[PDB]
Amino acid sequence: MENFQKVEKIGEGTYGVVYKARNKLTGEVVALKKIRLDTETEGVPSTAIREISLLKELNHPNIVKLLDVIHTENKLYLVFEFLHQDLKKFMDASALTGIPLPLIKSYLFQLLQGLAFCHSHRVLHRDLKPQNLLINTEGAIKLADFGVTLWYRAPEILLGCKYYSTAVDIWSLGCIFAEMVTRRALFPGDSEIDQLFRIFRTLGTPDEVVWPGVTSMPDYKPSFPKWARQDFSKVVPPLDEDGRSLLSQMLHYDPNKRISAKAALAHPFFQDVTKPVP
Ligand SMILES: OCC#Cc1c[nH]c2c(Cl)ccc(Cl)c12
Ligand SMILES: OCC#Cc1c[nH]c2c(Cl)ccc(Cl)c12
Repeated sequence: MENFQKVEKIGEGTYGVVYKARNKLTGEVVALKKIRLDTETEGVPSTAIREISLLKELNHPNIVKLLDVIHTENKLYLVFEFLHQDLKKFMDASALTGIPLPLIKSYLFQLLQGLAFCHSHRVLHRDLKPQNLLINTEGAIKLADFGVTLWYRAPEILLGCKYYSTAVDIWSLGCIFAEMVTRRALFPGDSEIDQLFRIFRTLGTPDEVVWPGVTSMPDYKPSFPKWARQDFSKVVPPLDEDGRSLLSQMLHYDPNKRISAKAALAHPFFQDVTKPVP
């Protein structure tokens, strides 16, 4: 578009490419997401418009602002507020020493605030990963790029549940929390079955006892191997008992037992929370 000048590519996803760009009218630097629209959604755009309006109405300090939506030339441009660094690049830059624990806890706390807000406005992220968590110099972190890495995918999605809940975001955020702490991805699966089996090898193969209804799920197989659960003390050292307890609740198999963002905000782990400068 004539009012935007591309500075550089900053992201790529399934639906489009993301550029740092300058808005010639406001002088502001923005993230520009370009989506090529199929003729099917152009013919029946009502659901797409409803979902994008829900994203646009989100106003929260821990959510990347959707500034403008431009429909032109069989394309949709989403104009977002711009931030300079993502958590994946920050984790990488911090890999010799670790992100300090007060900063891990501040980031976790703020993302839970963002998710509690999304979730109470019937918005799910669906694809949380370090690369779509954006950070600034003031110690803020923000959810971006609302819904190929499988590492953060909730087990109910991998088991073919079509009608999944807000609990999928809590699972992804739990995986990210473990990763900040240990400096290793929790479940680095390279296929859906390897993803599933990595979760099973750590948390135990789920059954009807721990996850009522699991054996009736679309992609559940009786022939899944049966692994015993490991202790969290070997999974996320040196996280303290408050952190381990919180993580265990974020990684409950049953989506209905998994902690909500709002209840996680109240966990004793956040008793000493502060907002450090990275
Ligand atoms: O938010 C204003 C708007 C709009 C749209 C017009 N056509 C669309 C298609 Cl095909 C997809 C998604 C959107 Cl938001 C629009
Ligand atoms: O689609 C993948 C992506 C991305 C983004 C990278 N940087 C961003 C900023 Cl600064 C704002 C908004 C988005 Cl979606 C991205």
